[PDB]
Amino acid sequence: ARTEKIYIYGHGLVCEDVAKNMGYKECIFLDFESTLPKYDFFIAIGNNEIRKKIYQKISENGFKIVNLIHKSALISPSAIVEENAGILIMPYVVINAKAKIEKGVILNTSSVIEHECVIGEFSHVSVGAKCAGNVKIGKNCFLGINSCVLPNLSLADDSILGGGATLVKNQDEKGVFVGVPAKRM
Amino acid sequence: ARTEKIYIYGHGLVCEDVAKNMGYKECIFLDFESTLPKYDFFIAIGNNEIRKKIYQKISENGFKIVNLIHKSALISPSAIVEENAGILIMPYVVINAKAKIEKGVILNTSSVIEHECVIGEFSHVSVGAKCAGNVKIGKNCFLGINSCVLPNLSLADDSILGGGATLVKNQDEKGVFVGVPAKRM
Amino acid sequence: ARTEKIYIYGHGLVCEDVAKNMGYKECIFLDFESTLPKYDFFIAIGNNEIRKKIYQKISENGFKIVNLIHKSALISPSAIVEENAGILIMPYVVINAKAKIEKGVILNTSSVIEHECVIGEFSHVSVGAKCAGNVKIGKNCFLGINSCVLPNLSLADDSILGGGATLVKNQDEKGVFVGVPAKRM
Ligand SMILES: O=C(O)c1cc(-c2ccco2)n[nH]1
Ligand SMILES: O=C(O)c1cc(-c2ccco2)n[nH]1
Ligand SMILES: O=C(O)c1cc(-c2ccco2)n[nH]1
Ligand SMILES: O=C(O)c1cc(-c2ccco2)n[nH]1
Ligand SMILES: O=C(O)c1cc(-c2ccco2)n[nH]1
Ligand SMILES: O=C(O)c1cc(-c2ccco2)n[nH]1
Repeated sequence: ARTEKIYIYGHGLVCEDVAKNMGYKECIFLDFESTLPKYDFFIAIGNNEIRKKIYQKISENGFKIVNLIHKSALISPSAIVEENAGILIMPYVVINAKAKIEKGVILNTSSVIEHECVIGEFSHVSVGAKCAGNVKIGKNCFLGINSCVLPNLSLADDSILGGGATLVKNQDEKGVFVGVPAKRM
Repeated sequence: ARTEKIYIYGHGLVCEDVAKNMGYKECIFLDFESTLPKYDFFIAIGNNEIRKKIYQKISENGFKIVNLIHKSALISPSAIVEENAGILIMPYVVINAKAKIEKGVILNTSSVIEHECVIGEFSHVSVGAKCAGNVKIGKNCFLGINSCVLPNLSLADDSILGGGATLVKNQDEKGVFVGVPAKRM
Repeated sequence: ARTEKIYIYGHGLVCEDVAKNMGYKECIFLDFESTLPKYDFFIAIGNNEIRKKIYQKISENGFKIVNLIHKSALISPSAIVEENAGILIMPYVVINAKAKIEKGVILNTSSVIEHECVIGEFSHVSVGAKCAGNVKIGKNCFLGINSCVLPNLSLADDSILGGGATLVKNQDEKGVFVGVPAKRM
């Protein structure tokens, strides 16, 4: 049962707006804490490795690491969002039927996760990024602003998809995949 | 007057979420049916030619083929959405003043149809795709994920616009228009 | 205190839908007016220089030039939207923590303004365009449909970012920056 207050470990303020939107009445920023009263906890760190290590430590200190899910995000009843798993879901995100979102994932504003996708733990899906149906995003991946991945593709663990970039082919090996930069005329 | 149940002919589950969102209480999947009770009917087939042939046959069997329009889609009062025409409108779609959407069209999640557009019958507008003002999309067109068409342009019947692609010029002849694939670095 | 009617100077109809959505009961299109009853006023002109000159003149005739902000736009409590400044905010726009939107700006449908951005006066942010965190958009800029600007960048006054284009580097000089056109295959 969500507490009335939340510990939140730029991004802080943004996670705070999401927490207020959910109906948290007060947010406490942190930057031995096991002696504090056990309010719900959230880790507002954009970086995949720090999010993970802090997640593991806060968990070991006896806190519940909740999910922050903006009220305007739409999640299919048959989708699976791992419960109390530090998952950030921003405004206007849409997650379709039977998709699965794992622990520590960030789904930023307007991203879309089509039917039957799996978004692996601690991945980062940026603003406007889109994953078509049955896409598998490995753990610790980053999908850039306004990027997208075509249907039925897999992106291996620790990969990076650039701003504006469109993934068209399976990748079972780690990699860095770029789009086109705007050009001065 | 919409029935309490709906026949729906991955995509099924997704159309089912849209139907539940509208307030349908039960969805019946189909994959002689004229002897069945006449609930509302919807065709959850992504493919433009099958959607059409099944549409025509179901119509000839005496069913009403309804539109499924998610409650979060925003449609200008002066826009025209052909009534009971098998049109799928997904979450967060925006259709602006005096636009016209014809029979059998799919408007997927977050697509936007600006003022005075015409989206011709059985076309498919994918997730995040955008049509600027006064754009004419012919019948049986496909606009890829995160694509877009600049203002005042026409795309001829049976054309295809790739993922991520930006249409910049009129096309009065059928064609296939591609964007840039992400490149491994 | 907003009046029940509004003067609105394609785009007219669209601004009218936004005004009705806010709860204006009647819109009056204009295309000596100081002798008219002082309803709220809005300038529905897409062009940055005309918007400005008309803004200045209408202001000098004693009208209040209001902001039109669709109810579905989400604005952080710590964001600053200049009050009664002719700012158009369209459906599903998201403006994050501590961002600042200046006078005469257009934020079109689904654009996103991340934390700590500044969007300078009379700029135009098109449908689906996205500005990442701490981005500074100068005055009279235009950001094309589905474009985007990476984090921590500045775009100098009077610049243009094309449809589909992704800005990757600081620009302290005025310029024109293009994306890739779809190519017939
Ligand atoms: O959980 C809800 O409130 C909800 C979810 C949806 C939906 C999710 C995907 C398509 O529609 N529609 N409503
Ligand atoms: O929305 C976000 O978290 C985000 C993603 C990016 C980015 C950097 C390079 C490509 O996209 N910058 N900010
Ligand atoms: O029909 C409605 O409920 C509605 C539609 C809109 C709108 C449509 C386009 C811009 O605003 N705003 N509200
Ligand atoms: O949202 C959809 O229906 C969709 C569109 C696509 C696609 C395939 C190639 C370019 O976009 N894949 N899925
Ligand atoms: O002002 C509101 O009603 C509101 C704003 C937000 C928000 C803004 C950015 C992220 O969440 N969430 N709710
Ligand atoms: O949404 C709008 O106001 C808009 C922007 C554009 C455009 C023209 C070239 C690149 O984007 N066309 N319409």
